[PDB]
Amino acid sequence: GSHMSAGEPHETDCSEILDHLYEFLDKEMPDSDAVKFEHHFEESSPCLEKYGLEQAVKKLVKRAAGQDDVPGDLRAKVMGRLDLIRSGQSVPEHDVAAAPSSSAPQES
Ligand SMILES: [Zn+2]
Repeated sequence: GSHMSAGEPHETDCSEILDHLYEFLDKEMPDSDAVKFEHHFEESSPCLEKYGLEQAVKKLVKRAAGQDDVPGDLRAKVMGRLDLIRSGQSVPEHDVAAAPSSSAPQES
């Protein structure tokens, strides 16, 4: 579609921006870039619930300067509720049909 781009938002697919919300939390950088997360409350698809977006989207709103300060401890554990998807071990576990894990990690 488009060849040249100056600075457009990532709304084509929530995943990309949604992954941006987590990747951001990983390194925990200033609330500068973060500010492009507030725009996600406007348009996106729109993305539906029942997946785990409140976590990454509520954080951005709760932050917005002021909260940048050093966190306590639970905060650090909040990032793990999104981390569960990165592995998808418990995601399937529900009924007696699908397996807890589909693909296993390789290591030598
Ligand atoms: Zn979205």
